[PDB]
Amino acid sequence: TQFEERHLKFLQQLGKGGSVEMCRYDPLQDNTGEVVAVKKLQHSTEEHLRDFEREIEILKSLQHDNIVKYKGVCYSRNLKLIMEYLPYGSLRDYLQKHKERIDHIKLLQYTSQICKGMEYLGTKRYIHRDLATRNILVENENRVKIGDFGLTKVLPQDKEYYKVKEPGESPIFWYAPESLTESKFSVASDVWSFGVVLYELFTYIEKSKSPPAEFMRMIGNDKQGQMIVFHLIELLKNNGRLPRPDGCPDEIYMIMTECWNNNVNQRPSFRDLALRVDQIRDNM
Ligand SMILES: O=C1Nc2ccccc2-c2ccnc3[nH]cc(c23)[C@@H]1c1ccc(O)cc1
Ligand code: NA
Repeated sequence: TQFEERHLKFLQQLGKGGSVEMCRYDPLQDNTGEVVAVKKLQHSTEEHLRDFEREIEILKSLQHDNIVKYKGVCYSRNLKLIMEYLPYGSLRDYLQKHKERIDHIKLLQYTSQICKGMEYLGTKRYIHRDLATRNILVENENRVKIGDFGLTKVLPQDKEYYKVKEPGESPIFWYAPESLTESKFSVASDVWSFGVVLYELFTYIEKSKSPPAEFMRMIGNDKQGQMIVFHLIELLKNNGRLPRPDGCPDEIYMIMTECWNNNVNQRPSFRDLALRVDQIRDNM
């Protein structure tokens, strides 16, 4: 069933980078309609349209408790992607506001759910590419979901990585070394980014400890532009890593270091991450 553009009412702009708005779908014109999240393109080049339609088919083929829900598309191309609205916003903002009132056991609940959504995504041969707490959404106290599939690629049939020929804006401080050097993305590079997510969680989003702040201090704050990427590559090749966060249990920190292995084949799988984190949880 269809969404008519005429009945989509604007409420609030939520974020940009396309843009995401809060709308009410109100066919009845008496404001009783469902509140939804709407993504639309702000600069609608032919390349971007075709990227956006691929994003739409990716989100639509996904159905999992820990993946943001597709609801439909509104036509008039200038497509709008209609999705569920998650009112607690991104995990990053949520953790920031509610800091250490979220205990380690709760952090591990979210980490488990992140690994399950990621493992399900991999069974369809999708590489998220932008796994980070700002792209995880909170449905309620007991559930998060993976969002913004903006950067997601499908693996070729005959290959286990996808090579991005002309990169756009890239979250380098979450990127595996092979992604930095050769622009190669794989299930294993998602696992590397997951390690950085787990770091984010255990720092409680303290600004002076964010991945960009720490890596910049390690390479020196005088590095600029593409010299940053050059020094970050050398640093990672020589075992420079993010530190253990204040108060982080030793075993969760081991998992982070394991995901940050230079050797792609030695990084753990999301299936084994979810098993291990559920084991830590039960122990606690
Ligand atoms: O994950 C999203 N994050 C953002 C980013 C910026 C502004 C708002 C949101 C957001 C906020 C609240 N509910 C949402 N549902 C889906 C999205 C979203 C979002 C969304 C966008 C594209 C997509 O493929 C899947 C989800
Ligand atoms: Na609109």
